[PDB]
Amino acid sequence: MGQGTAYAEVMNRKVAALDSVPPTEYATLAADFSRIAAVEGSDWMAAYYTAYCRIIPAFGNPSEADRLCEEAESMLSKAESLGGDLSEIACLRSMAASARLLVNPQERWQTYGAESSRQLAVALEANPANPRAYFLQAQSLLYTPAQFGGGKDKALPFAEKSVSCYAAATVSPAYAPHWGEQQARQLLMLCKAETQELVPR
Repeated sequence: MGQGTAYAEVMNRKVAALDSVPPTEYATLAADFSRIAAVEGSDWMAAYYTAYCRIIPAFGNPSEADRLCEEAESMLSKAESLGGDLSEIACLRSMAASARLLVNPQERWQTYGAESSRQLAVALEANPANPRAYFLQAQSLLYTPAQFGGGKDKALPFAEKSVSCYAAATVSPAYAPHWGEQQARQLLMLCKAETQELVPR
């Protein structure tokens, strides 16, 4: 159709659809991102979305979540090899550990949760202002038993960080990840819990 297809143009259309389309069809789009990555003129961004697309439905697919994470994780590693943002891929990386965990979350959570936390620590280290890194930590603290020092209260400042960051940030160039923005805002409300606040009169 178009005379030429730019890398940014191709991803921009795919990302826009990716946001709107159900996570079920993510597998379909993931293949396209992989196809884009196969192209020599591709960035770590292609690898990022390839892993992302596979990882998101993984949470809803305990049947082979661990196995499907292998390709996504490898793709994340490829992005790392290219020289892409460590924090962003680390965020996906931790989710991959979490997704495979859901198969035995009451059993192996001790190990995978720790692995995810380590990966998240990497995300915070790589980008200390990363909204997604704080978001993932916020829920991690939420799901962390009190004996490990977790709790909703711990998650509160992290929820604030992610939300504050989105407000002060922009999504550029265009096909940059739009996900996590809505969730972080909701997460803070969830983190507070109750939220009766009778308001002034």
